[PDB]
Amino acid sequence: DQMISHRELWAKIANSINDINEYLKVYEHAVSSYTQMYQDFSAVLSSLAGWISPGGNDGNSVKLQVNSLKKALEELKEKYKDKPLYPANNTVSQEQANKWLTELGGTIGKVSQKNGGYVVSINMTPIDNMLKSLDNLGGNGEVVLDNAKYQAWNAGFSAEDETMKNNLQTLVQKYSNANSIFDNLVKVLSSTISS
Amino acid sequence: DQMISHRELWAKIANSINDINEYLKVYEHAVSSYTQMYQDFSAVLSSLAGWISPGGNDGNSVKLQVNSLKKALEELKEKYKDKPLYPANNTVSQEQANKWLTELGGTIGKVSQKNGGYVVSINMTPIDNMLKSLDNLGGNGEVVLDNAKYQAWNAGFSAEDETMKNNLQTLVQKYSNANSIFDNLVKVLSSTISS
Ligand SMILES: C[C@H](CCC(=O)O)[C@H]1CC[C@H]2[C@@H]3CC[C@@H]4C[C@H](O)CC[C@]4(C)[C@H]3C[C@H](O)[C@]12C
Ligand SMILES: C[C@H](CCC(=O)O)[C@H]1CC[C@H]2[C@@H]3CC[C@@H]4C[C@H](O)CC[C@]4(C)[C@H]3C[C@H](O)[C@]12C
Repeated sequence: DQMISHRELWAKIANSINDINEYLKVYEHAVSSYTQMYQDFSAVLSSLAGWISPGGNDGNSVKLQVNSLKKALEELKEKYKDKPLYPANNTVSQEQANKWLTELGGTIGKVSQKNGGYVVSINMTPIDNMLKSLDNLGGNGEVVLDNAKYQAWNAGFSAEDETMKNNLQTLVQKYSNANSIFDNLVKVLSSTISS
Repeated sequence: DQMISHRELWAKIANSINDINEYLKVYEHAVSSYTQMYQDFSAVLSSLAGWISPGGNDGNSVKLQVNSLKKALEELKEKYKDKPLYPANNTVSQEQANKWLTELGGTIGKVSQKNGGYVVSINMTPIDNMLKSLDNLGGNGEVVLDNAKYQAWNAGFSAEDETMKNNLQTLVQKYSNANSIFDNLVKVLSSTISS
C-alpha cells in the first residue's frame, strides 16, 4: 500500500492500548466481585460456631440456629443480585455475555438479563445449595441434629466453601496470566516501532 | 513526522516475532528437559509404594527399602548430569549462562563448566536433599521406622517433591505466556499485512 504517518501509527497503538486495558479490566472486576462475595461468605462460615449449641439431653447432639444462618445467606444473595461479574457498567448482548461466561468459567458465572440486555452474574449455586440443605433439615427455625448428621451437613458446608475458594484462585490465576501476556505485548509493540 | 511504509512496518513486527521465536526455542528445550527429569522422578515415586511395607512385630512400624530408593535417586541424578537446560548442545559463556539462569528463575538450574565453556545444568539439589535425609535414617539396605519417624521423613520427602512440581509448573506457565505473546504478535502482523 501507500505510506503511514507517525501520528496515525501511534494513534492506532494508543487505541489498541485502550482496548487491551478494557479487556484486562474485565478480569480485574470479575476478580474483585468474586473476592468480595467469597469474603462475605467466609464470614458466614466463621460465624457458624456461634450459631450452634449442645442439643440432646445426653448433650452430644447439635442445635443449629437455622434462621440465623439462612438470613445471613439470603442477605448474601440479595447483596449480589445486581453486582454482576461482567460487565461492571451497563449491559451487553446475550452472545457477548455467553462468550465471557466461558472465558471466566461456567460454574463461576451465570448469564442473566438486565435493562433489556444481558450480564454475567455471579453464580450463586454454592449459596443456593446450602439454603437448600438447610430447608431439608426441617425444624422450627432451630433444628437438633445428631452428631453424625451435623458432621455430614457441616462437611457439605465446608465443601461448598472449598469450591468457591478454588474458583477464586482459578480466576486470580487467569487474571495474572492475562496481565503479564498483554503488559509485555504492549512493551514489545512500543519498543519495536520506537526503534 | 517521518512517514513509514507498510512494508517497513511489517519487517519491524517480523523481527520481533523472530526475536521471541529465538527466545521460545531456548525456553522450550528447558521445559522438555525439566519435564523429562520430573517424569523420571515420578517413576521413582510410583516404585516407592512397593518399597514400604508393614515392618513392626505388631505391624505398627514401617519397613523402607532405603537402598533401592537411594540407588534409584542416584541413577536419576547421574542420568541428567550431562543434560543441561541450556544450551541444547555445545557450551556458552559464563555471562550468557548466568543471565539465562536468571531468565529461567534460578531455582531450577545451576551454571556449571563443561570443557572450557559453561552450561545451565538442571539443579538436582532436591534430589541431593532427599539423599542426605535418607542417609540420616541409617540402616543397612533396609530400615524399620516407627510411625513418627516415617511421617517426619515422608513430609520432608514430600516437600522436595513439591519443590520440583512447582518448579515445573512455573516453567510451563511462563512458556505458555510467552507463546501467547507470540500468537498475539502474529495476529498483529497478519492484520497489518491485510490492511
Ligand atoms: C479479545 C479482546 C477483546 C475482548 C472483548 O470482547 O472485550 C481483544 C481486545 C483488544 C485486542 C487486541 C487488540 C491488539 C491487537 C489488535 C490486532 O488486530 C489483533 C490482536 C490484538 C493483540 C487484540 C487482541 C484481542 O482481540 C484483543 C485483546
Ligand atoms: C517477560 C516476558 C515473559 C513474561 C513471562 O511469561 O514471565 C519475555 C518473554 C519473551 C521475552 C522476550 C523475548 C525476546 C526478547 C529476548 C531478549 O533477551 C530480551 C527482550 C525480548 C523482546 C523478551 C522480552 C520479554 O522478556 C519477554 C517478552
